[PDB]
Amino acid sequence: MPAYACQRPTPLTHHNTGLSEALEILAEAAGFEGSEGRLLTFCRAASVLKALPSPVTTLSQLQGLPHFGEHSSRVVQELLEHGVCEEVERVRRSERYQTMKLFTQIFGVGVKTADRWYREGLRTLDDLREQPQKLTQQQKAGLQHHQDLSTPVLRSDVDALQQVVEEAVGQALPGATVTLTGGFRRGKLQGHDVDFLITHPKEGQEAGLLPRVMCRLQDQGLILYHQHAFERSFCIFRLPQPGSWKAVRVDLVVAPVSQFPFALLGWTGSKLFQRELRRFSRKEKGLWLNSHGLFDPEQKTFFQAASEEDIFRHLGLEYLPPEQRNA
DNA sequence: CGGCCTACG
DNA sequence: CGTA
DNA sequence: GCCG
Ligand SMILES: Nc1nc2c([nH]c(=O)n2[C@H]2C[C@H](O)[C@@H](COP(=O)(O)OP(=O)(O)OP(=O)(O)O)O2)c(=O)[nH]1
Ligand SMILES: [Ca+2]
Ligand SMILES: [Ca+2]
Ligand code: NA
Repeated sequence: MPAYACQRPTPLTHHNTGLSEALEILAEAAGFEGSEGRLLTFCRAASVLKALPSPVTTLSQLQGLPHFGEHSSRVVQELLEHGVCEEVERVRRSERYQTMKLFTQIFGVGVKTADRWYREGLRTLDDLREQPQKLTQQQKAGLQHHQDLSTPVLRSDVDALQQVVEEAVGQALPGATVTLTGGFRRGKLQGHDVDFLITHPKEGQEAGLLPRVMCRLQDQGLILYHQHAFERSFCIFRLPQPGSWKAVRVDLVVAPVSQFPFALLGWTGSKLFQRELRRFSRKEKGLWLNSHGLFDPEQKTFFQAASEEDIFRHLGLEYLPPEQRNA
């Protein structure tokens, strides 16, 4: 078992679902307290279990697995012996956890805002609605649409949506393409939102594209909310339903074709996978990775990549298809 | 112990 | 601060 | 919280 999640295949479904879910609760709670370090360890431990070829049945099977120390091992031990971990259950029922989860789920609210609201004594969505003067325009949209945004987006909804985005994109710039990224590209059948990556095969033609796309989507009556030169837009879209519609979060991002492999890799995730890949790159290879490129700070040069395969090769890693990046 | 991904709106 |  |  290698130490970085980007060094091992992690499938979407696996053999340790209950154990991973418990560790991820502890990870999430650590994030609500501002401990990114402990959030990372619990996420990494969870991800290790996702990568195993069969169920963990005995405590001895954790010996020598990376990211399992005294704490994560005790969590697994208790689950194996009793079916339940007292620490996890205490977190699940804490007012702090439940409220921070509720608030951070709102589009436009992060941990810092949620925590301040918690310290002010606020606990429910109706508490936030009663004092609407304190909300940003983003948070008001987030609150208004919260019920719809809490319903999973189905993979079966995505194709019709991609088609409407493609029509707007084709008008904005003939020849521009739309690629489905995020969890759906990793094989998920649901998601909290839809992620699209837009480019054009002629380098430079994509400049100024996103505003043109957004204007056209807005003219079609499809945009319930968006922030408005730019290259990422975090929107709420109107998605057709039988006799009606629902609000759906959609991310649109533009990249030049030179950067497309880096953008595709970054936006395809998973979030832990990409953090681990970037850490691997810097710490093991001395190269700086982001969604735009891969930089050698000794030579002061960018790696040219024509594919995700190129990027894995330049980092000395075995290629993983998107379906095995579910860290 | 230091480090924990790296960007854009 | 929010967002990915 | 864990790794190196
Ligand atoms: N490097 C980096 N990438 C991120 C972060 N947050 C984040 O979502 N991403 C990337 C990895 C994700 O898989 C991708 C899309 O984000 P997402 O929140 O829509 O996640 P998803 O599609 O996997 O999940 P979901 O919609 O099924 O819930 O963007 C971050 O903080 N850093
Ligand atoms: Ca998504
Ligand atoms: Ca997204
Ligand atoms: Na939020």
